[PDB]
Amino acid sequence: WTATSGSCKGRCFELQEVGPPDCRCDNLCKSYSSCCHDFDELCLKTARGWECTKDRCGEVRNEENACHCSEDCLSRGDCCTNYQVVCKGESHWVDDDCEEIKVPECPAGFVRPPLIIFSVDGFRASYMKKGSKVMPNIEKLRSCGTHAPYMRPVYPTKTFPNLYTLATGLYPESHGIVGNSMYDPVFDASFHLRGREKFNHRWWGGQPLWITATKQGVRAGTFFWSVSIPHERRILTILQWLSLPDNERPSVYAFYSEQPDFSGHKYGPFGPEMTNPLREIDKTVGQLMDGLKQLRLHRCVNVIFVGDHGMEDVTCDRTEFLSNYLTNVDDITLVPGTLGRIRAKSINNSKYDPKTIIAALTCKKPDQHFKPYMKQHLPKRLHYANNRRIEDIHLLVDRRWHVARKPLDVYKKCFFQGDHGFDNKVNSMQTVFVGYGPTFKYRTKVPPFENIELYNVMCDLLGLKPAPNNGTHGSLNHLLRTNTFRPTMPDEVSRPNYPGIMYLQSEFDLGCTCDDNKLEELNKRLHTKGSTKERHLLYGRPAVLYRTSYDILYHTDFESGYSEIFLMPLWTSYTISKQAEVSSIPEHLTNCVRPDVRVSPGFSQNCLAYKNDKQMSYGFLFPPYLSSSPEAKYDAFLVTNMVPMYPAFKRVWAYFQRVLVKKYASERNGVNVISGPIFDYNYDGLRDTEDEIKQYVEGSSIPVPTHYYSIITSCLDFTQPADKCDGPLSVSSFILPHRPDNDESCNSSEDESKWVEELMKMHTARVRDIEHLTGLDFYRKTSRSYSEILTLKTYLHTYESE
Ligand SMILES: *[C@@H]1O[C@H](CO)[C@@H](O[C@@H]2O[C@H](CO)[C@@H](O[C@@H]3O[C@H](CO[C@H]4O[C@H](CO)[C@@H](O)[C@H](O[C@H]5O[C@H](CO)[C@@H](O)[C@H](O)[C@@H]5O[C@H]5O[C@H](CO)[C@@H](O)[C@H](O)[C@@H]5O)[C@@H]4O)[C@@H](O)[C@H](O[C@H]4O[C@H](CO)[C@@H](O)[C@H](O)[C@@H]4O[C@H]4O[C@H](CO)[C@@H](O)[C@H](O)[C@@H]4O)[C@@H]3O)[C@H](O)[C@H]2NC(C)=O)[C@H](O)[C@H]1NC(C)=O
Ligand SMILES: O=C(Nc1ccccc1)c1ccc(-c2cn(Cc3ccccc3)c3ncccc23)c([N+](=O)[O-])c1
Ligand SMILES: [Ca+2]
Ligand SMILES: [Ca+2]
Ligand SMILES: [Cl-]
Ligand code: NA
Ligand code: NA
Ligand SMILES: [Zn+2]
Repeated sequence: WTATSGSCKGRCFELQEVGPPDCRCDNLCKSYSSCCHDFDELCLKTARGWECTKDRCGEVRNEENACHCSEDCLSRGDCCTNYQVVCKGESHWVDDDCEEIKVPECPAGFVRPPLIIFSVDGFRASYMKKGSKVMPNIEKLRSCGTHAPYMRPVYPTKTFPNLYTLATGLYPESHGIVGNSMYDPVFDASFHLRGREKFNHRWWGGQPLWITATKQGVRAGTFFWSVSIPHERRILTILQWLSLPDNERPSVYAFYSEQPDFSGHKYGPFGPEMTNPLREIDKTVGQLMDGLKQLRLHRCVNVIFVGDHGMEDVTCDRTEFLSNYLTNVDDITLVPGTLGRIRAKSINNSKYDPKTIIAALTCKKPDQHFKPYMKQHLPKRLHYANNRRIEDIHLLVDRRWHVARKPLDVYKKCFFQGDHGFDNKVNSMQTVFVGYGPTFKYRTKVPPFENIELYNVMCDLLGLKPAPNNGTHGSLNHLLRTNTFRPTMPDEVSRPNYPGIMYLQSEFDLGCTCDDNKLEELNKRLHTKGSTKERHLLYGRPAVLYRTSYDILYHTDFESGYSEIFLMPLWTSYTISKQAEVSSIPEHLTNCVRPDVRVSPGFSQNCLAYKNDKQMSYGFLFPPYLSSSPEAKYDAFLVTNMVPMYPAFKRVWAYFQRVLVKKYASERNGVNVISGPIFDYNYDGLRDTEDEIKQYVEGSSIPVPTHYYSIITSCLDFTQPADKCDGPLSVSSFILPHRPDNDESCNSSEDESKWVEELMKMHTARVRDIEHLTGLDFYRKTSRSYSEILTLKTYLHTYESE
C-alpha cells in the first residue's frame, strides 16, 4: 500500500527515493505503481513538445510547457535542448568541427568532470559502419573520441546480465543475474523480466558503480528509468540535475534506451524498419550534446556510448524441439530460446537422470543446432557455471536458432525476426564502445575488449577505488589521456628449488622401463644447468602466486616448473622456430619412461599406477615429436614430463603436438609454447588446492587434471622470429577439457584433421583465464610496458571472420 495522496511539487525526479507508504517521485516510481497522484502533471509535462521554434524565443515562462524558451531558462537549467540554436544563432554540436579536449573545461564549482553513460540496448557493432549515414552525432563521438571496432559482451548475451556486468565488472555467475529468467533453489524464488520479484535486492550481488560512487562520497544520478518516461524527458532530467548546486549535483549519470533492440526483435538486425530507430537514437545523442553545449559542459563531461549486446536473424521456423529427442519431455523444465537450461520439473522425482537426458541430446541429428553440456564442461572462456542459479544441464544453441521444449510453446506463447543470447564470441552479438571527453584520448582507435573491463575505467574516470571485480585493472589504460591506474606485478609467493643430480637410477621403483665423449658430456651438463634457457623461456619464468613446493628443471629443448605436491609440471616452456623439424617416436622408445635423477622417487609419478588404471593413460607436456636431436629426445621421456591423459584426450593432445604446433610455428615465424595442467573440480574458474581434487590415477596420489592449457606466443611483427622479437607480442591460448570421451565433437570418429582444431578453437582462452586457473603470472620479463602486457593477457583469439 502507498498513500499516493502526497505530492511531487518541487520533488520531480528526486534523487533519494522515499520510504513507504509515502508516495514516490523518483524515476522508478512508475514501475512500482507508487508515484504521487500529481506525478504525470508536474513531472511528465509535454505541452508544446521538445523543441524551441522561432515564435517561442524570449517567451513569457509558462510552467506547463515540457521545456522552455524563455529568457530565464539557462539560469533555471530547463531550456529545450535547441534553445540556443533557434533563439541565439548558436550552432548544433554536431555541426562544430571537433577540437581536441586537452584539459577539462568546466564551470567553477565542478570538482571533477562528470561521467555520462549512454547505453543502447541491442546496438550491434556493425551498426557503426552500416548505419553511419543516418547517425551523424554518434559518428562524431566515434571519430573524435576513443572507439573500439567492437566490444565483447558477456555470456549469455542478454540484457540484464550485460547491463549489470557493465555496472559491476563481474561475470554473471558472480553478480547473480545469470539470465533474463532465473530460479534460485535456496530462496525457492523465481526472477522474471515482467513482475515484482526482480526488485528484491537479494538477486543483485556485487557492488554496482552507483553504490561504489555513493560509498566514496561521489553522488550518482539514478541509472534506471521506468519504460513510460520518454527519452526526451530522461535527457532533460539529466541536464536539470547537472544544473543543481555543487553540493547536490551528481557526478555520474546513466541514460538507457530500449532501442534499437525493441525494433530488432521485430524486424531483424538489418530490416528496412531499422533505419528509423537508429535515426531516433542519434537524435537523442544530439539533444544531450546540444544540451551539454548550452550548459558549457560539452568540453567538460566524459560520455560513454555503450551497447549491451548485438542482434542476430532468428525466426520461428529455426527452432529445434526437445520433444524430437526426449521421451520424458514432461519431466523437465526448460529455460528456452537462444540458450537452453534444463532442470527436473519435480525434485520429488528421483527417476529423473541428467546423464540420460544429455545422452539423448548428443549428436542425434546430422545438422543438430544445439549442443548439450554439463555446465562444468562449457568452454571456460564463458565463465558460466559457479552459481546455484545456473542449471547443471546447458544447451549452447547455434547462432540463428532457437531451442524450445514442444512445438506448442512456439505458436501458443511468426512474431519475431531477431534475437540475441548466443555464445559471446559470435560476431552478431558484438556491441559498441565509444568514449568522448577530456579524460579519453583524441581520435584514437583501440582494439576490441570485453565489457567486464569498463567498471574499472569508470571508477578511474571518477577517482573511485573499484570494488573487487573481474576486469584486469590497467588493461584499458591505453583508452585514457590521464587518470591511468598504475598497477604493479603481483609478488611471487613461492621461490623455486633448482635440484642437481641427487638420486641413483636404482633408488627408483616406479615400474617404468626404457630402452636407453668429452665433447658432448660438457655439452649435456650445461643444458641441465640452463644454457639453452634464454631460447625456451622467452618472457621469464612464470611467478607462482601461492604457497607450494616446486623445482625448476632445465633441458636442451624445454624448461619446466615441476610441482612436488601435484607430481607434475605446473608449466612447461619451449620454443619451436619456423625451421624446426617434426620427427616420430622411435619404435624402441614407444613405452619409454625414465626416472629423473634430480627428483626423488617419493615426489615422482610411477608407471605401475597407469598400468593398473584401465581408464587412464599418460601423455607428455613437451612433445617428443619436436625434440631437437635423437639424443635430446630422451629428455622428453622423463617421468617428470609425464601427465595423466584419458586415451580419448590423447587423440586431441597428440594431434596438437604432432601437427598443430609445427603449423603455427610455420605461420607465425616461430612460437613459444607454455603448456600445463589445470585443476578446477569445483568449476569456480580458480586454481584448486590439493584437498579439492576429486580424482586420482587409480591407487596413487597422482591427481587428474580437469583441463590442459597452452599459451602460444610470437612476434606481432611476423617478419621477426619469435626468439628475436623487438616489439609487441601476439598470443593465442586454449584450455582444453580433459575428458574421457570425445562426445562433444560429433565428428570424432573421423581423422583428427577434421575435428581437433575446431574443438581447440571452441576452447580458446585469455592468458588471464589461465592465470586464475593456475595461480601463475606470465610475461614477467619482457621489454614491454606492464599496461601493454595486461592488454595482451586479456586478449581472446576468437576465430570469427571479419
Ligand atoms: C570474479 O571476481 C569476483 C569478485 O572479486 C570473485 O569472486 C569472489 O571470490 C572469492 C573467493 O571465491 C570470494 O571470497 C569468499 O567470500 C565469502 C564471503 O562472501 C560474502 O561477502 C562478499 C563480500 O561482500 C560478497 O560479495 C558475497 O556475495 C556472494 O554471495 C551472495 C549470496 O550468497 C550473492 O548475492 C553474490 O552474488 C555473491 O555470490 C557469488 O559468490 C559466492 C562466493 O562468495 C558463490 O558461492 C556464488 O555462487 C556466486 O558466484 C558474500 O555475501 C567467504 O565466506 C569465503 O570464505 C571461505 O573460504 C575461505 C578461503 O580463504 C576460508 O579461509 C574461510 O574459512 C571460508 O570458508 C568457510 O566457508 C566455506 C563455504 O561455506 C566452508 O567450506 C568452510 O568450511 C568455512 O566455514 C571467501 O573468502 C568472494 O565472495 C567472491 N565475490 C563475489 C562478489 O563473487 C571471482 O572469483 C572472480 N572470478 C574469476 C574467474 O576470477
Ligand atoms: O526498458 C527496459 N525494458 C523494457 C520493458 C518494457 C518494454 C521495453 C523494454 C529496461 C531494461 C533494462 C534496464 C536497466 C537499466 N540499468 C542500469 C544501467 C546499468 C549499466 C549501464 C546503464 C544503465 C540496468 N542495470 C541492470 C539490469 C537492467 C537495467 C531498464 N531501466 O532503465 O531500468 C529498463
Ligand atoms: Ca538488451
Ligand atoms: Ca577451483
Ligand atoms: Cl535467460
Ligand atoms: Na592405463
Ligand atoms: Na564424438
Ligand atoms: Zn532483446
